[PDB]
Amino acid sequence: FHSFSFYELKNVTNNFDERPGNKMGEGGVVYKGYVNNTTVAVKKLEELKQQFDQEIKVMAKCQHENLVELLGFSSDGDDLCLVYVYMPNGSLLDRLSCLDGTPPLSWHMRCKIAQGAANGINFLHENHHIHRDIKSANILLDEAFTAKISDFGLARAQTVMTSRIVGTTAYMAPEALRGEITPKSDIYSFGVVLLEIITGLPAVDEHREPQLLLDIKEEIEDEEKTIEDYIDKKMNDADSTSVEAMYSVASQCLHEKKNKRPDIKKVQQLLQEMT
Ligand SMILES: COC(=O)N1CCN([C@H]2CC[C@H](Nc3ncnc4ccc(C#N)cc34)CC2)CC1
Repeated sequence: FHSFSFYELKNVTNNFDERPGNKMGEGGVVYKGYVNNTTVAVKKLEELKQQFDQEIKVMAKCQHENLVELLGFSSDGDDLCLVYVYMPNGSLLDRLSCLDGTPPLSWHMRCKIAQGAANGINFLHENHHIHRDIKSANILLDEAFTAKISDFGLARAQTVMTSRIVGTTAYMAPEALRGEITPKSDIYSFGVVLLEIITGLPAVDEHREPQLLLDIKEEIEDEEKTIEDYIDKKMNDADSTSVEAMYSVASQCLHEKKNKRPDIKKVQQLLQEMT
C-alpha cells in the first residue's frame, strides 16, 4: 500500500472540509478526494491505532471483488488516515433508507447485493478472518451497486473468548454479546442484514414496535405475522418465491444456537439457488 504524506491527504480533502464540500463520513470520518486522478475515500480516525494496524494487516492478505480496496495510509502526520477507492453509492443502510432522495433499490438489485455481500464474507472465512461487525452500514456500494464489505478494524484471525465485547448490539449473535469470537457470529449478523434488505427497515428503531428487527422472526414463527406483511413496499419487482427463499436463508442464519446455523458456503449456495 502507498504511504501517503499527511499534507497530501490533508489537502486532497480541502483541509478535511467538514461541509457536505468534502465530508460525508460515519465509519472515523470519510472525505472525498482525488490522488493519481482516482476518486478516493480518505477516512480520518491508542486502541484506535490498534484498529488502524488491524485494518492494514487484514487488507494486505484479503483482496476480493466484494471487499473494499485499500490503496494507502498516513501515519507520520496528526494523524491516522486510511485511503480507499471511493464507493459512490455509499452504504447499503443509506440506500435502504433512500437517504438524500436516492431511488429505492429494486428486488433484482437487492438479490445481487445479498449475493455479493455473501461472496465477500465467504472469502474472509476461507482466509480465516472473523469480521465481528457485519451490518448494512459496513456493506458499501460501487458505481455498479456491487456490494463491498468494509471495516476490518475489529477483525480476528468457536472456543475463543474476549474481555472487550465489540460490535453492533442490533446485529449481534447471543454468544458475541457474551464475548465469544466465532465466524458463526458473522452468519447471525448477515441474517439481520437479509431482514433489512427484505423489509427496508433498520435493525434498531427506538420509535418502532418491535424496536429490534430480529424480533420479526419470532412474530413470523408464532404465526402472528407473515413475511408478506414486512416486505419493503418501495419495490414493484419482488416475487413471493425469491422473497421466501431469502427469508428462509435469514431465518437459518438467525438460529439462536451457533451450531445449528449454516456455514457461509451453504448461505452463498442458497442465495445462488434463489436466482
Ligand atoms: C446524516 O448521515 C449521512 O448523511 N450519511 C450517513 C453515513 N453515510 C456514510 C458515510 C461514510 C461512507 N463511507 C465511504 N463512502 C465512500 N467510499 C468509501 C470507501 C471505503 C470506505 C471504507 N472503509 C468507506 C467509504 C458510507 C456512507 C453518509 C451519509
